[PDB]
Amino acid sequence: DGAPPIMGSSVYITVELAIAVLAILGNVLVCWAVWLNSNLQNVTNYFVVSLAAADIAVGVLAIPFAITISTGFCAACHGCLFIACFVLVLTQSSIFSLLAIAIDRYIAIRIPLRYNGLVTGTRAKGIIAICWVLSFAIGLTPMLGWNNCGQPKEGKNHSQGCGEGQVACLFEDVVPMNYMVYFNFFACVLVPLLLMLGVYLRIFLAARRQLADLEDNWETLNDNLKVIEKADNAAQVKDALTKMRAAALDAQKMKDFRHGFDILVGQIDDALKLANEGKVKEAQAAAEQLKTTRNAYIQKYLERARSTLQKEVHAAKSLAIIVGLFALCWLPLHIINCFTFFCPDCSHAPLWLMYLAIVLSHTNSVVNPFIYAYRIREFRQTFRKIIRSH
Ligand SMILES: CC(C)CCC[C@@H](C)[C@H]1CC[C@H]2[C@@H]3CC=C4C[C@@H](O)CC[C@]4(C)[C@H]3CC[C@]12C
Ligand SMILES: CC(C)CCC[C@@H](C)[C@H]1CC[C@H]2[C@@H]3CC=C4C[C@@H](O)CC[C@]4(C)[C@H]3CC[C@]12C
Ligand SMILES: CC(C)CCC[C@@H](C)[C@H]1CC[C@H]2[C@@H]3CC=C4C[C@@H](O)CC[C@]4(C)[C@H]3CC[C@]12C
Ligand SMILES: Nc1nc(NCCc2ccc(O)cc2)nc2nc(-c3ccco3)nn12
Repeated sequence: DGAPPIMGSSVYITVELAIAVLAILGNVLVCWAVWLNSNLQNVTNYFVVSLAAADIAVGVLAIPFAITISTGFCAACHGCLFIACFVLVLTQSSIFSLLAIAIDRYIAIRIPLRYNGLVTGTRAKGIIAICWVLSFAIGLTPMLGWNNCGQPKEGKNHSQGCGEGQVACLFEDVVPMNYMVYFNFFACVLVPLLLMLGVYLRIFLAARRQLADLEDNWETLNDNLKVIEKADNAAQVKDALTKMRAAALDAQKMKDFRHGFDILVGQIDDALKLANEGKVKEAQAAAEQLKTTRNAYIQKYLERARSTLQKEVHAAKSLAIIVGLFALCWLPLHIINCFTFFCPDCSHAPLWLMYLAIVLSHTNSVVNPFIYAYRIREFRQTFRKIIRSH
């Protein structure tokens, strides 16, 4: 009469324990790397530490809770709710952490000269504390009354041998599907994910527009120099230098680059004064000495600004993979709940698929340290130093 339940149960428990060990070790290493390396002690990494803490808690608490809830043991319904809903608190803390990293990177690309004064460590710690408080409120909403404890499965409870106030502790019997689909999936997971997608698109658009603008100014400085060399009128040299001066002051918006631009503006003002006095050849020769400033200062500034923007793109690509990996690990479990709720004429997904979807969502607490080690050089080197010594 069907295979013994302990056979498939033993497979699930061994696999979950294997995930718990890898979720603890890997994320402990992340926290430790940020702790000892001062180069990783930025506001961006305080949210990654919060994300690493939620993943440590998955291995220490959410997985032992998941193994417990699969037995269907008799328990007080509110206690059963805490066992089933605690993982939702950790998941909600993870989406807030991911959303804060995305906004932080958008502030760093849109207003870098205002980033340090706006995004401070003390303000970051305050955001994390408020977000952990809200994660508890959202994740434990069934404990406030939105649960099936009021309407228990009397048949399954008497067969299990449960006493007064006790229920056969099974997730789908205590947590309502309308909460899981509408409140937890649609409003608390899907809406913030779509927002993160929007924010990352705005980061890639800003970097592209800014890079195109740097090349536009560089071309304007070169093609206008060619116009002066080919000029035969006092107006032609004046019109080319006026457009050159506007590009020089726009690109101006360490002290070596600030000084380098002041000599360039100074040389343009020298040639423009000669152009207004009618001296065509003296203005052309004065505009030729701009080539010396271009090679010694302007080319070095353009190259430095380009590398910083390329570094920001590569960094935003790495953190976007993290958001994609969270979606890939949590969407199957969310999509099966949609089928259970919206399709009552459809057969319930098989038990093996349910526990495969639960296992896949838990492997997300193992992947992040690998992405840091493969995509972020600063994390990779700190990991190597910790492992080699200790
Ligand atoms: C954060 C650290 C200290 C761990 C917290 C302790 C955990 C393991 C405790 C706190 C509250 C506890 C639950 C409280 C109520 C019940 C109802 C009872 O009929 C069965 C056990 C059960 C379901 C408990 C299981 C263990 C539990 C979840
Ligand atoms: C990886 C993510 C992004 C893609 C989503 C793929 C998964 C979740 C989807 C695609 C096909 C789906 C299955 C198609 C058919 C059925 C039969 C129905 O009676 C119950 C649900 C069930 C068993 C579906 C469960 C969810 C399912 C396995
Ligand atoms: C990645 C995000 C933006 C897209 C995911 C949209 C989700 C919510 C979609 C994708 C496929 C959809 C399902 C496709 C099939 C069915 C069978 C139907 O009888 C009831 C609705 C139901 C169960 C759909 C519910 C919503 C669903 C799970
Ligand atoms: N639907 C569901 N079920 C379970 N576990 C119970 C699996 C099950 C379902 C039906 C059954 O007859 C016996 C066992 N955990 C679950 N976790 C989640 C979840 C967490 C976050 C998003 O979805 N949904 N979810």
